[PDB]
Order: sequence, then structure tokens, then C-alpha cells
Amino acid sequence: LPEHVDWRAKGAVIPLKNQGKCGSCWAFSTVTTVESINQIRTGNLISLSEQQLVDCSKKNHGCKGGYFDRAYQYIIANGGIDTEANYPYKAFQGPCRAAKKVVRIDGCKGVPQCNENALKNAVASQPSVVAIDASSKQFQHYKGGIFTGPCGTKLNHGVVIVGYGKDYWIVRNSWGRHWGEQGYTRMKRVGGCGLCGIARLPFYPTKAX
Ligand SMILES: CC(C)C[C@H](NC(=O)[C@@H](O)CC(=O)O)C(=O)NCCCCNC(N)=[NH2+]
Repeated sequence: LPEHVDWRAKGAVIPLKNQGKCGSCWAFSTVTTVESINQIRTGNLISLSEQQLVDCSKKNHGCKGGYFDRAYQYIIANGGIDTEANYPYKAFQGPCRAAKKVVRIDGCKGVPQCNENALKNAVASQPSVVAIDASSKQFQHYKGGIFTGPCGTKLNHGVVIVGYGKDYWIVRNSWGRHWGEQGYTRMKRVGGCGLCGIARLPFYPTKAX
């Protein structure tokens, strides 16, 4: 595949976000993926609402927990998601409004587990959301350079792989521009089930046209 690919320079990836003192990693991640797939086939780059998710994906748990195989189905079975402007962020759950369906997808497809060689495939076609063990000190206290550091698998956080390189990943978090490398964190590539288990639960939204 292309040795090195970045969806941030292609104009597919929106600026960094900030989930806030709220356990909504599961929403931010799974949502920024549906943002870049819609900015690839359609050609439009919109910032959808992570709040319509905390307020409507009842299946999940707003600010305290969430999974990918349930944030996606929500967005499809409902006709779509609403933008951020319309449905701004509040940093906490609440009722579920009369929002519109500005975007949507046909489904979602999972990538072969603990297989990074082919995860580089999906991430080479479009941003793929993943889960990791983002509770370690070095992880939580990463700033620059390529993060090798300590962390045992057993995922707890969700993010978006927006690119990669000869030996590292370009992970997209959701803790503001003041964390890691301007909101992002480059995680080394290859290892088995991945660094902080990166290749354990891969996933990305699909689309027609
Ligand atoms: C794979 C990714 C999506 C991890 C996921 N984490 C979350 O949804 C959030 O808590 C993420 C966050 O940092 O806000 C997760 O596994 N959450 C578990 C749900 C609650 C389990 N915890 C309990 N019940 N002690």
C-alpha cells in the first residue's frame, strides 16, 4: 500500500475535538470516522454531533461507557446523524431532540482481529476506529515523539487511526489540542495484538455511491 498515508492533509479530517470530563470516547471516535468517509465519497467535510449520540444512543451510556458495535447501528437504523453546529456539545447526557439526518452510512465492517498487516489496509482506505488501554501514566502523559511506552492491552478508550508510517500509527484522540502532538499521538506499528492492543477491536463505517 502507500508506505505512508495521512487523511489529515487530504482535507478529510476535521480539527481536534475534546470530549471533556465525560466518558464519551465511544461517541467521538465512532463519529469522526463517519465524518471522513462522508468527506471522501461525497466531497463534503462536516463536523457531526457527538451529543446527538450521548442523548439518543440509549443502548449505550452517555458519559459512562460505550461500544462501537452499537454506536454505528444507531446511526444507520436512525437514518443518520446531525451536525455539531445544530446539535452542539454540552459534555453531559440529556433528552433526545428532533434533529435532522445530515449524513449516514450503509453499515460498518470489522477488520481482522490482532492483525495489523491488514489493518494498515483499512486505514489505507479510510480512518478506522479502534480501542486501546489509555489508562497508563506514560500514555496519559504522552506528549511528543513516537510512543512506544508501557501499556497492557485490555482496551478502555476509543480513537481513530487516520494514518500511518514505516513503523508507527497516527492515532486520533479527543482530549483537546493541548494533549500529545496537537491532539494526536503517533503509536508504533506492529507487535502482535498491537501497542496497547490497538489491533484487537478495529472498525470503520462504510458508504454507497
Ligand atoms: C473500546 C472503547 C470504546 C472503550 C470503552 N470506553 C468508553 O466508552 C469510555 O469510558 C471512554 C472514555 O474515556 O470516556 C469501554 O470499553 N467502556 C466500557 C463501558 C463501561 C465498563 N466499565 C465498568 N462498568 N466498570
